[PDB]
Amino acid sequence: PFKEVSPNSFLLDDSHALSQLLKKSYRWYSPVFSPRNVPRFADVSSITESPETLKAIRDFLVQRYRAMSPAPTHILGFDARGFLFGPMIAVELEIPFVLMRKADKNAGLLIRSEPYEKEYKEAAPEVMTIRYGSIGKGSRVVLIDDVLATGGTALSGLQLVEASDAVVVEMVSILSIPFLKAAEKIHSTANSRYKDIKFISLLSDDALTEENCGDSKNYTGPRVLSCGDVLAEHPH
Amino acid sequence: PFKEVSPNSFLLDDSHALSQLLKKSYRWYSPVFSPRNVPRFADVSSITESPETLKAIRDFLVQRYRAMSPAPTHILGFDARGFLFGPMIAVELEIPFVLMRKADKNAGLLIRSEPYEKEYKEAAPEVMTIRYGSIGKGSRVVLIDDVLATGGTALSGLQLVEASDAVVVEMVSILSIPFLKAAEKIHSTANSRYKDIKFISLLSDDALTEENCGDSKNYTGPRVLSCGDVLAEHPH
Repeated sequence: PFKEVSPNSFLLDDSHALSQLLKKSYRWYSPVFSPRNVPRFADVSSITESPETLKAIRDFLVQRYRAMSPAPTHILGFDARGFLFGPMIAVELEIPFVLMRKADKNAGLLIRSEPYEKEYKEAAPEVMTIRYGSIGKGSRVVLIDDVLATGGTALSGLQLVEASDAVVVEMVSILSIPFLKAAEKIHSTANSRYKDIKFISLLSDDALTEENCGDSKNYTGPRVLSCGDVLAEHPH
Repeated sequence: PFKEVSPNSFLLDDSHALSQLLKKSYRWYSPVFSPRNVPRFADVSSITESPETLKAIRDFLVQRYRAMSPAPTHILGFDARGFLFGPMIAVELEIPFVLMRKADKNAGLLIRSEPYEKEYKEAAPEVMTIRYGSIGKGSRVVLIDDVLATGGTALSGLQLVEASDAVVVEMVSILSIPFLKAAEKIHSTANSRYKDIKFISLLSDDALTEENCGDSKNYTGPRVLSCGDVLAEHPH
C-alpha cells in the first residue's frame, strides 16, 4: 500500500510487486545519451516497451479507482507522457480522458492557467490549457503524468481543475524526484491553499541505481544516426 | 470490413458500428476556434472524452490484431496523438509500444529519419527519431496515429521501420483526409518503393459534416480565457 513520506504525499511500499517491477524495468540516461541536461533522465519508453510493466501499472490503478468511493468522474493527463497512461485506465473505468495542452495545441474555447514566478536560475514554466467545459461542475478529477519533477505542470493541473468548480481527487505519477520537493512546495505555496491535494507515486528515483543506466558503454560516436548510415550496415 | 478506396488503401465500411460512432462523436473547429489554420480542425479530445467511442476503437483493433497471422510484434505510435491510442492496444496484445519523437524528446542512441523536399507553399516537414534497437530485426510493426493528413510523418515512420530491418504491417489512422492524397503520394514516391505499404482508416473526413462543428455559435469573445476571469464568474 501507499505510505506517507510527507504530509499528504504517498509512495507505494517498495515491497509491492509493481514497485519491484518498475525498479527492474526503468532505464535512465546521462546528458551524453539524453536530450535534456539533468544528471539522470528517466526514459518512459523503458516502461511502455515493457508489456508486463505496462499491464501492471494498468491493473493497479484500475483496481484502485474502482474500489474508491466516490469514484472519479474524469482523468486529466499531461502533454505528452501523461497521454501514455491516462487512456488505458479511462477506457476501463469508462470515464472521459481530458487533455491538458498548450493553447497552440488545444481546440475550442480554452482556459489558460496562471503560472508562478521562477525562483532564479532560469527554467521558466509553461502556460497550460484545457477546453472550457471539458470538466463539468462537481467533477472528481484524477491528474496523471509519468514523472513529478518540479511540480510546475501539476500546478497548472490543479489551477485548471480548481477554476472549473471541480475537485482534484489526487495527482498520480509513475516516478517522482523527491529532491526537487514538488509535493512540499505545492502544499505550502500561497498560504497552503493546496494543502489538501493528495500526491501518489509508484516509485521514487532514489530507488533507481547504476543497474538502471541505459548509456552504451565505451561508445564514442554520435547520439543521432541518420537512416542511411544504418541501412548500409547490413546487406539489403 | 475494410474496402479498398485506392490501391493498398482501405476504409472501414461506413455501415459498421464504429464508423457510425466516430461519425457521431467526432468534433471539428474552424480557424476561429482552433490553433491551426485549416478549414476544419478535428479535435481528438472529442474521441478520448467519449468513453464509448474510445472503448470501441480499442475493441476493434485488438480483435483485428489477435485474429491476424502472423501477429504484430510492435506498435509504433506518433508524437503525440498516436500516444493516446497506441498503449491501450499494446497492453492487450502484450507487445511493446515504441515512441517516434523528435531527437530533442527521445533518449538513448537514436535513428533520425530523412524527410523529403517540400513541394512549394512552405509547410516544411519534421525529422523524427526512434531509439536504435527499439525495433529488432524481423519485427512486424503496426504504425498508428490519430489523423493521416499529408503523410509526412507516416513516411518517417516507414523509413524508420525500414531502416531497422523490420516490416510495416500497416499504417492505421482513426481519421483520414483523402483530399491530401497521402496514401497515393506515398505509394508512388521514389519509384513506388512503398507501394506495398497498406493503409487503413476508421473514418474519412468526407463523413464529417456541419453537425460535427464544435464552434460556439454567436460567440464574440476571446478563444483563451485566464483562470481568474473564470473563477469570479461563480461564488467561491
